[PDB]
Amino acid sequence: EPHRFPPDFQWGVATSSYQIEGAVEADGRSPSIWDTFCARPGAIADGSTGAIANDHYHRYREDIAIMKQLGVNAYRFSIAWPRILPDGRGRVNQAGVDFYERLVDSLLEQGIEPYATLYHWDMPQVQHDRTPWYDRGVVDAFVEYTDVITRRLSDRVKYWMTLNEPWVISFLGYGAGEHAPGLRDKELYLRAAHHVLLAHGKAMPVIRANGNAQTKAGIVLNLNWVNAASDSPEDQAAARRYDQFFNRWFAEPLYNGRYPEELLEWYGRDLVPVQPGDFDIITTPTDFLAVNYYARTTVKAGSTDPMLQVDFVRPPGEYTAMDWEVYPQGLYNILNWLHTDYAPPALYVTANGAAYDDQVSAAGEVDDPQRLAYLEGHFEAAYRAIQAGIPLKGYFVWSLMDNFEWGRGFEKRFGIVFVDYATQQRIIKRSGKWFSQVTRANGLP
Ligand SMILES: O=[N+]([O-])c1ccc(O[C@@H]2O[C@H](CO)[C@@H](O)[C@H](O)[C@H]2O)cc1
Ligand SMILES: O=[N+]([O-])c1ccc(O[C@@H]2O[C@H](CO)[C@@H](O)[C@H](O)[C@H]2O)cc1
Repeated sequence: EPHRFPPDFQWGVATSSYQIEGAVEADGRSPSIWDTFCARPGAIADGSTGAIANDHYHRYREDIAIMKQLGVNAYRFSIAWPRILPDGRGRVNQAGVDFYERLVDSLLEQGIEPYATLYHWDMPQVQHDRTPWYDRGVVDAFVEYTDVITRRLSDRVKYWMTLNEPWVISFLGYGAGEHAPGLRDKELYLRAAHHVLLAHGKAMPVIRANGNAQTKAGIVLNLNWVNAASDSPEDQAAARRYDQFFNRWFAEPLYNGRYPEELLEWYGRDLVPVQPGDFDIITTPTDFLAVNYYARTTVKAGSTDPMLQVDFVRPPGEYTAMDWEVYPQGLYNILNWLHTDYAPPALYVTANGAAYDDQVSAAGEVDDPQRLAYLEGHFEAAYRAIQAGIPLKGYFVWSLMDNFEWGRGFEKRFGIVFVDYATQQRIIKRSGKWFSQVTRANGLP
């Protein structure tokens, strides 16, 4: 009774432009908000930057050959706005566009389907200098970028994601000051959450317009399974407030043309710069919803978080090196909520994986039994999802290989493939050799 997935199921791995590329000055690429952010003392746990990362710019062919070994039929990557429009708007940089053409051409000729994320956090600094995410002019700036690169590649690229993890882009970048540009203000975060949604909305008909009937496009939300520490009244209020903050702040606008009522009031409705016609734009029909899932979050009333007044409770169980609770059930539940609340015609897991302190054995091998366990569990939760009649068409592991993990630097390795930063050597981990059996059996033995 082998648990096998639908025939045309998309098995993938996922990267982002700044996390893998390096060659940060190469071929007229301009500094991104992250290139400048990495300079800030205490911003990156290990004091590193994305200047070299995985050197995937000069080494993409090797990586595609490793992907062919992994046996995937799809690859999720982000395009770097800094390479395509270095000045933010205006002159297209052909050298920049040249790279993504060589990358997509290399992918298609190995029969790997490209999934192009338009924006994975790496705005050109010169552009941010004019239109931060909290300034409404960003919407036009993003759409122009989208138009350029979707004109160049939509012949060869059918699947487009608009923006990766609005909640991250807005709260981590402007809310908690933990990501580029690293500002920390309730209003700034909300304006940014709203202009990200608006930007996703206006970019949709520009993607379809540059494509054909075969063109498919959607947003990427990160969603956590939220849980109340107790069935008490003001704890269920903390969980509900935190669920609305993370999950429902982006979902509700996208499908029901509205922010959650309780949290919108809690904040002050005036802080959110909603102009007339915005909800028409944000609700623009999409082909799929893409989902990043990592962990469960159990919540009580408290003051750890000044803004939401919540504390986090850690239930007894399995934790990754990231201090993220391992809870595959969470993935089945998130998919099922989305299925029943919003009825998206397709779902994708565009990112799921786990960081563990890897070690190269004397044999030059990487034995990561804990990552292997993590992925099996979530693959299982994804299989149980399909058997309930949830239209999950694909699954991309985060990540193909160890990379720049943002504020945690190179210390947190997510790859099913090890990278020795000393030599740039790729070693397929045990979890990778196993993933190679899964993709080719199109299921779990
Ligand atoms: O899917 N996402 O975007 C996501 C990923 C990892 C997350 O991390 C969780 O967050 C909580 C608050 O920090 C922790 O208390 C909890 O133990 C951890 O599992 C939470 C959410
Ligand atoms: O605050 N959180 O819960 C959170 C933070 C960053 C997140 O990041 C996601 O997952 C990976 C790291 O977790 C990234 O490497 C990747 O760029 C992104 O899609 C996802 C969630």
